[PDB]
Amino acid sequence: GTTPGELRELTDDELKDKLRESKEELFNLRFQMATGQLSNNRRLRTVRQEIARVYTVLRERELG
RNA sequence: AAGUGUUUAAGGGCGCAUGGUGGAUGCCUUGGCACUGGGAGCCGAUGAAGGACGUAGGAGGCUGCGAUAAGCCUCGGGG
Ligand SMILES: [Mg+2]
Ligand SMILES: [Mg+2]
Repeated sequence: GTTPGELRELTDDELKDKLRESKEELFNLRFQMATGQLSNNRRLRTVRQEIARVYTVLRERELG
């Protein structure tokens, strides 16, 4: 979704913000496709991408 | 008057020519068997071997995967 060049140089409050918005987008998109109004898959995949990498970066900077 | 004498096939048998089931035979392998030369010779509470369930816009099965569910990141080969 967004480049690691920006992602690694951006800060704690902002990855918290994209964390909450990405959970919110997972919520919305998964359940419009659940309702049956949505068509394609790559949206859930890329929001999955975002949540996975933000959680990884969270624990990375927590440990380091 | 007289005696002499083939003449039919319900079916059947035998050959001939055509067919019908049944898939041996000939030719093949994506499969198995037995060895040679090397590598690794263990896997698990930082949770194994094997499973259940789920996961695809689609109804099931194989395979991959695990509410982040036929996958994701960073790194490099390829078009
Ligand atoms: Mg399966
Ligand atoms: Mg590369």
